[PDB]
Amino acid sequence: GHMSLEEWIKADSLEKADEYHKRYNYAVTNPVRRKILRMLDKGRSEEEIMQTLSLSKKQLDYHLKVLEAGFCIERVGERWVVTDAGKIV
Amino acid sequence: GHMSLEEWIKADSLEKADEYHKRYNYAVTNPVRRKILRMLDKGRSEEEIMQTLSLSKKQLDYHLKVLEAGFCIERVGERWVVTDAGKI
Repeated sequence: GHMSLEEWIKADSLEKADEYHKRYNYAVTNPVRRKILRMLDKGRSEEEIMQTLSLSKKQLDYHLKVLEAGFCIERVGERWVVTDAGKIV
Repeated sequence: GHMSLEEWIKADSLEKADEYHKRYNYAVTNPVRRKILRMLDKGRSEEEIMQTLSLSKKQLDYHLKVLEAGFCIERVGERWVVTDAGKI
């Protein structure tokens, strides 16, 4: 009966948490992405980030997408903001 | 960093748990559905269920949709199987 539902909820939570950890870990274990995070947190422009990291618009866009999927940044208007999850040391 | 991620993950888990509870609770709080579950659990056919409960296939299929959405039955090949959650 109702207590057994907790098995379904457990399985789902384990699956989701696995996915979330994978996405976060993928985002943060890349030194270029770590520098993007530090620069965004200092309010650096996308142009300066591209110049300093030698990234094309496409390459930066890719890294931003990964950071967003890994819960490290969120957009407010036209600016990417580093989240609590994205703030490392 | 990681502690903030964990706080979010916990909150997400509780949210999706509440969603699962909503779906299950809806499924089991209908006496026609409760009888459908008891009958499936005893190996009754959909045809027997339709006859015994005076349901059209359309009505039975809708109940089965609701039970599936609420984790009370799962499909195995051609058969709807009652899960431990659906054994009341």
